[PDB]
Parts: sequence; structure tokens; C-alpha cells
Amino acid sequence: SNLYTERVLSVHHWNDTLFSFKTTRNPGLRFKTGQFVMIGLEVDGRPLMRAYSIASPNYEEHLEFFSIKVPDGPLTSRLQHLKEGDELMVSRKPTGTLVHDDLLPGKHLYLLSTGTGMAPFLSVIQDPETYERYEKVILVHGVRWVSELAYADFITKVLPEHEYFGDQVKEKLIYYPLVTREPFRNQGRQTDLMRSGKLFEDIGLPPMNPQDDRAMICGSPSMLEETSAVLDSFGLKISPRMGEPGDYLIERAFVEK
Ligand SMILES: Cc1cc2nc3c(=O)[nH]c(=O)nc-3n(C[C@H](O)[C@H](O)[C@H](O)COP(=O)(O)OP(=O)(O)OC[C@H]3O[C@@H](n4cnc5c(N)ncnc54)[C@H](O)[C@@H]3O)c2cc1C
Ligand SMILES: NC(=O)c1ccc[n+]([C@@H]2O[C@H](COP(=O)([O-])OP(=O)(O)OC[C@H]3O[C@@H](n4cnc5c(N)ncnc54)[C@H](OP(=O)(O)O)[C@@H]3O)[C@@H](O)[C@H]2O)c1
Repeated sequence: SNLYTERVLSVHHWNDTLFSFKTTRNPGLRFKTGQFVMIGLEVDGRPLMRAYSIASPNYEEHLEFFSIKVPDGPLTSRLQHLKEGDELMVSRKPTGTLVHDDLLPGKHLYLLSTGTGMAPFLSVIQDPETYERYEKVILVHGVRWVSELAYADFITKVLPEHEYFGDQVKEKLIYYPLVTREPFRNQGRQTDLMRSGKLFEDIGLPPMNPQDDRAMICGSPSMLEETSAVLDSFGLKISPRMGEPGDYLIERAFVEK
């Protein structure tokens, strides 16, 4: 099989349905920030592979994945049990549309996500190129429960202290977690908050316009479609195809199987 077999380095469970893990990374595995790759486990004679956004920075020699834990999900029912040292199959060629090159120059980069959709954005917010290209980077992470706001500490406390671009992070990264079913400082769906302009008021930024604002949307199919429409409502135009820069990019965080 032409798959990499990486080794789990660490695992961290965020809550009952979310966990992340880091694995070794084959030097041959190159990827652009935002991309996903197939990862999985050998099950009953065949790799059980699923598309996974690489949540780690593309210049670090390890991979990190932010994962859902579906009770009876073929892969995650097993993946949730990953432990240090475990093998993880990883495909050789990443892919995906959430890449910097396909966003026209702009001033603000909105990373609109829900659930595990924040995964590729974890890579984005750790990518120096993100800060080279934007004045502001807004990571919106919409979840149902506060416990699902995975990486909170990393985003708000660790990343800003990053030895090399923590200053860029402090100056440019706005983290806007959103919770919809539990008391939280920022309540609601980002679609609604953007339509009302509340999201931008909350983060101290002007409403979006096609000239200044770019976005990457990664979330549930439903959110993806509606958020895309919201951005369209502001006059932004999605990149029509890879290699063809646009105002925003989208990728489903998952698909209903
Ligand atoms: C481009 C792309 C990138 C992806 N990146 C990630 C990632 O970084 N992390 C991750 O956990 N998953 C990601 N997914 C989903 C992932 O590929 C699998 O669906 C996941 O790993 C669950 O596999 P499964 O075999 O356990 O359950 P599956 O049979 O895949 O899915 C079972 C059911 O789980 C729900 N489901 C699956 N994945 C999710 C999810 N992430 N969040 C909420 N509900 C979900 C749906 O209701 C689905 O029908 C991605 C999917 C695509 C298409
Ligand atoms: N197929 C879909 O499009 C879809 C979408 C959402 C959930 N689900 C189901 O519920 C499970 C958990 O899905 P999830 O991972 O994304 O967790 P989720 O909790 O269901 O969604 C996380 C966040 O996304 C928000 N959201 C949902 N729909 C939205 C929309 N159209 N626009 C903007 N924000 C939206 C939710 O608000 P609310 O609390 O108001 O829902 C919540 O804050 C999935 O495994 C799936 O079975 C499916």
C-alpha cells in the first residue's frame, strides 16, 4: 500500500465527541496550509480511511488532527481509542481548496468554522503566511456546547506567545468562539451574527466587503451553504475553482453519510 504509517505522539480528548492527536510526519508528506489528507486504520484487512484536515502547521515535522468521535462512526469509533505509539495510516497527497493561494489579496481573513471545521484553521492560524497576508485574521468557531471549544487555551494563551510570530498573533488574530446552546460570552450562529453585523461589531471590525475581506469557511454542510450565502450577500465571490483566486473558499467539515 502506498500509504504512510505514522505513529501517534500524543492524544488529547477535549470532551465526549472531540479529541486531537499528533503523529509523526513523513518528510515526503508536503501540504499547503488548509489541506486535508486521508488518515485511518487497518480494519478487517483494509485501511478504513477518512478525509482529515491537517491541523498542524505545515512547517512542523509532525501532524496533528482535530477529530470528532462518532459513537458508531466506522473510523472514529476506533480512532477515539488512539494512544501514543499507535499506528495511523496517512495518505501521501494532501488536497483541498482551503489554501492561501486561492484567496485574492485582502485585509482580513475570516476563518468561519463550526465543530471540527476549525481543524484546517488551526493550521492557518499557525501559518506565518497567514499573518504576512492579512491585517486581521478572525477565527470564528461555532459550537453547540462550551466544552466543544477545543484549543481555547492554545488559541488564546499559547499561540500569542509563539516565539516567532506570537506578536503577529497578538496583533492580528481575533478568536471569536461561538456557543449556541449554553451560556457563553458569544452566543449564536455566525451566519445570524454576520447578517446582523453583530459579529463584526463584537470583534471591532467593519462589516465585510468584497475588497477587504476574505474567508475560508469550514463547517457542517448546512453551515457551509448558509455562511457562503451570507458572504455572497456582502458581495464576496467564492473562488470558482482551485488555482482561481476568489474572495472566499469553502470545504465541508464533514458530510452526512
Ligand atoms: C474535506 C473533509 C475534511 C474533513 N476533516 C475532518 C477533520 O479534520 N476532523 C474530523 O473529525 N472529521 C473530518 N472530516 C470527517 C471525516 O472524514 C469522517 O467523517 C470522520 O472522521 C468520522 O468517520 P467515521 O468513519 O467515524 O464516521 P462516518 O461514517 O464518516 O460519519 C458518520 C456520521 O458522523 C457525522 N460526522 C462525521 N464527521 C463529523 C465531524 N467531523 N463533525 C460532526 N459530525 C461528523 C455525520 O452525521 C455522519 O454521517 C472531514 C471530511 C471531509 C469531506
Ligand atoms: N448535515 C448538516 O449540515 C449538519 C449541521 C449541523 C449538525 N448536524 C448533525 O449534528 C452533529 C454535530 O454536527 P456539528 O458538528 O456541526 O455540531 P453542531 O452542534 O450541530 O453545530 C455546531 C455549531 O454549528 C451551528 N450551526 C448549525 N447549523 C448552522 C448553520 N446553518 N449556520 C451557521 N451555524 C450553524 C450550531 O448552531 P445550533 O446549535 O443552533 O444548531 C452549533 O453552534 C453532526 O454529526 C450531524 O449528525 C448536521
